[PDB]
Amino acid sequence: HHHHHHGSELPQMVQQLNSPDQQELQSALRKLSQIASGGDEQIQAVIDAGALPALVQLLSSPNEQILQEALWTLGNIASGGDEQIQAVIDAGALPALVQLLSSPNEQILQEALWTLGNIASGGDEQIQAVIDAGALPALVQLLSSPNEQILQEALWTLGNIASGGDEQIQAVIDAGALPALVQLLSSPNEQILQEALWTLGNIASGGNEQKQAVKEAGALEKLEQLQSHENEKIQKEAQEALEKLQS
Ligand SMILES: [Ca+2]
Ligand SMILES: [Ca+2]
Ligand SMILES: [Ca+2]
Ligand SMILES: [Ca+2]
Ligand SMILES: [Ca+2]
Ligand SMILES: [Ca+2]
Ligand SMILES: [Ca+2]
Ligand SMILES: [Ca+2]
Repeated sequence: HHHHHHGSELPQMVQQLNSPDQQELQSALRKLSQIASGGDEQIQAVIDAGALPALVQLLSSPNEQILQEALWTLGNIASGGDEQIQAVIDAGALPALVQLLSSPNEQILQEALWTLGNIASGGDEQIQAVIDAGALPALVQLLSSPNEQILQEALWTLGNIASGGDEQIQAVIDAGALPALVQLLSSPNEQILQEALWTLGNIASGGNEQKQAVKEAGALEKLEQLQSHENEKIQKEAQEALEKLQS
């Protein structure tokens, strides 16, 4: 598409996020999400127009049509630079995001997990905020989910968190992730095995204390077994995870 210089148009769209006309509101929210899907430059224009605090208030809305679009906007902003991610944090998104991990609406749940995952793909500061906001217990609980679509998104977000510093990995371990991940390594669903290996791999690349807890949990047995799985992608992923574990 096309270069557009957003004038005063962008702060004006932001104002309509507090309009009592939901059709104006939705229109603005749609345009913002489309903007936010561009690069870091487009994202920055949305931040600089003051969109973050208006978006965050919409995360309390009982209107799922508004909420889904606001989440999508925030997830996209969080796909930017670490400071763009921090902006989202600084605007108070995380408490609402964590409380949305309890939604019975799977579409909302997934969007919230996705957004969280994006924020957690940031630097150690951004990951720490996710941890401090109490995301881990819900995340570990979702590893027991029978909804494979939700499971994959929870595994990805955990994986991102476990891409942080050793104490951040330890945080994941202290929340109980290892037993759930080890159980997942016996799934007869190879898609799940791959997703679990990615996450477990990340954990296994922490320091000695994290590497040891990985062994205490029973992962080596499973990893060694999976070295010879029929599926050559799984073989490669179990090999990568085992190699990471042993550095
Ligand atoms: Ca109205
Ligand atoms: Ca720029
Ligand atoms: Ca509703
Ligand atoms: Ca439902
Ligand atoms: Ca990153
Ligand atoms: Ca299912
Ligand atoms: Ca400790
Ligand atoms: Ca199978």
